[PDB]
Amino acid sequence: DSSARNEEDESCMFALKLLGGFAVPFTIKAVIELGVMDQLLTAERAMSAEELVAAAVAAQLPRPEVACTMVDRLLRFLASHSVVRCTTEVVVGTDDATTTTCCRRSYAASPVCKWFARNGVEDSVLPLGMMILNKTFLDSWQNITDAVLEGAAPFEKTYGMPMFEYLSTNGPLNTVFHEAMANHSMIITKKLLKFFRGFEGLDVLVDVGGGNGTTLQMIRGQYKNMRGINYDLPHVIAQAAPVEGVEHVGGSMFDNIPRGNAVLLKWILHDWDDKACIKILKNCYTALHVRGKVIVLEYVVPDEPEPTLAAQGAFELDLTMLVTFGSGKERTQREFSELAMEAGFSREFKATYIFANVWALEFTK
Amino acid sequence: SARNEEDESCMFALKLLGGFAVPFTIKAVIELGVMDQLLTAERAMSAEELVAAAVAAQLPRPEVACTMVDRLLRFLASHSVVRCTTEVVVGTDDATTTTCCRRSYAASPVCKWFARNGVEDSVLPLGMMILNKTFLDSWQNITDAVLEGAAPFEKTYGMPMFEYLSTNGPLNTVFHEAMANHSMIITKKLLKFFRGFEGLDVLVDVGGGNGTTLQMIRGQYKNMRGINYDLPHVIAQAAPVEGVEHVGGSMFDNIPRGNAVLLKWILHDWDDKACIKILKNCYTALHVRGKVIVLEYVVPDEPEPTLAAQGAFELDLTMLVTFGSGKERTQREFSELAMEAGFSREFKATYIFANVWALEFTK
Ligand SMILES: Oc1ccc(/C=C/c2cc(O)cc(O)c2)cc1
Ligand SMILES: Oc1ccc(/C=C/c2cc(O)cc(O)c2)cc1
Repeated sequence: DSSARNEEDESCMFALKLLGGFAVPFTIKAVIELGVMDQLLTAERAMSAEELVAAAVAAQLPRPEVACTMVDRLLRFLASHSVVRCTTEVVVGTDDATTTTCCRRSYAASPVCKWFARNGVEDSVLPLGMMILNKTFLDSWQNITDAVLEGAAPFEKTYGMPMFEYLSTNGPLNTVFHEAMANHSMIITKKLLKFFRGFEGLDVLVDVGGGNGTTLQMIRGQYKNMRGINYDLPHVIAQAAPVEGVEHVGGSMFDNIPRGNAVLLKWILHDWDDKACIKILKNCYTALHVRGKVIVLEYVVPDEPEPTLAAQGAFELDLTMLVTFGSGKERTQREFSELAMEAGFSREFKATYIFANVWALEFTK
Repeated sequence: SARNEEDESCMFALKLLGGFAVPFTIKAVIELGVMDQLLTAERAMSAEELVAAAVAAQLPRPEVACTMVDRLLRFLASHSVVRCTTEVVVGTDDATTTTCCRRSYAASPVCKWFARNGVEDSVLPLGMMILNKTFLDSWQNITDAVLEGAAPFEKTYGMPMFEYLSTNGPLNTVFHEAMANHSMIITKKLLKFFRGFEGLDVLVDVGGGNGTTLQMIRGQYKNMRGINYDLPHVIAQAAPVEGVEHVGGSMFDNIPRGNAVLLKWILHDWDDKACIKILKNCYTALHVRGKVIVLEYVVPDEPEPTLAAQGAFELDLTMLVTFGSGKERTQREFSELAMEAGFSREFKATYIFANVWALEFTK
């Protein structure tokens, strides 16, 4: 039934592929939580499931042969998606701890897997991953329907309150959230220092929502004669250590913003609707002197839904903001400029690509 | 360059970690009625249009619902699930999320497989089970399950799936509707492309429900009788069907006699040992020159990075989550089950559709 038959078959499978695209993520999580991913990353040869379970899991196992075959099957699936490399050797006996009698598979990390390193943020996005895949946020996403009808945030529909509020009532999730944001912050700020030339010759710099990894410490680190101001809410500022060259200030960014030669908003704007954003940015306008600058660290969705990896990641972030916040959202270049102009800024705009979909966007007074 | 490589690699990592987003966005688009509307629409349609058409319910904040739906479809479009065309607005539209720009959306070919009112060529019922939160919650318990060498389903709910289905009518319905769904499609393609029902006097379907499947088949081979074997609970609720005797019993005890036995999505539920019990019972059941016909995916011998391979290893993992020792099998492994259970070193494989093969073993 030549070619018609295959088209139909391909299409059906593509349907199924889309409906099951969660499998990859959830299998990655489980391979990380077993320590099997860390072992891949420390390895200098390919390693079988048996070898990797013995290395990753110190504990006596109640059914060790089954835990091995299960890990084998998980890694076989990842391998089919190019997450791990897989090689196959002949028996010489009968080994029971692979899912195939004839043939033992041995696995090695792909380049990408380094970004799942547990040890430390030595170039890892794992703590961020731990948040992306936490029960609490994933439950929200399964409840978008009812949230859309109500015109509400799925988070809130599902937990009966705004995520931020929720975080103060649940320390475990709070920890996860702050660790994710510190994670992202660290990678981004490191890259900023390599690629971005907007911090030079600035006498004061205000960081909004930071303090504690500060980020200003890292920056001030490379601009010794730059002073910093760490603006965030009082609850958060009441927990800040005195830091060399950094004033900590407490207060709400909707009410006021401290004066500097530049202000920094990393992953702030995208949490809020245009109306709330314009309140915020106005407060930055009144803070700033003329010739000064707001520096915005955000993704920038393209004007159109292009099928590129970069684009897809940005629209995905958009949907995370949707789920998390509702009216929080990702923005185009154009859309950001329009916010800046409402809030008083001139028609002078700078955009510099940093890393991992994040741009530094600068508005001047 | 190693700045660019590093960039790409990082974004790759984030892609991998967030690939549930597509499925869950599709689910929502389906439950809103919006996907059905795309599928019936004559031209591209905006979010506003689609919400007005799909949603009967009084909307407390209609402009927000519309922008939310726009954003969903903008994301699907970036993944080639919907087609998206963008126009300049000459006025104030706040029911799409961009001031400058209204988008309009149309179905991609793929979307027909999400059609409601289930008809001919839809896998939606099966989709609704793939994405059911009862089933999906098990995938959050793989770590601890592996350690104990348990099935994540049981780790999560404290008993095997089939027993669990007796407790939850709603999920039972989901599961039955899904299996009937896929069985219907697969049976239709079988009747087109498979010749192994020619010349069979009796066919025994094991775990085929209300006999729908035997009905469809018998419909094209009128001189073929069927026997519908399943548990008594399942059978005592199954409607009379012309030319089909319904038999109640366990396939672990025995199997009614015939010329062939059908096993659709049975074997992959079970470990090697249980499968060999079942196949042995089939061997004794069959009169000589009889066959088992196995309708299952067939994993390749190696994790090849192909769309087909991926979908079979994905099914493998579903078995792993659902049953633990349930599993997908290579040709070679199927053959070894057949040889343990007494069948000859003789094996026939016919591709059907959607990664499913008809594998035949001869007594
Ligand atoms: O792409 C697909 C993804 C998932 C499935 C599920 C199949 C399935 C089959 C069973 O016999 C039991 C079960 O609990 C699940 C099929 C196709
Ligand atoms: O691949 C991904 C890349 C980045 C993110 C970021 C998420 C995020 C979530 C929030 O609740 C607040 C926030 O300010 C950021 C999630 C997935």
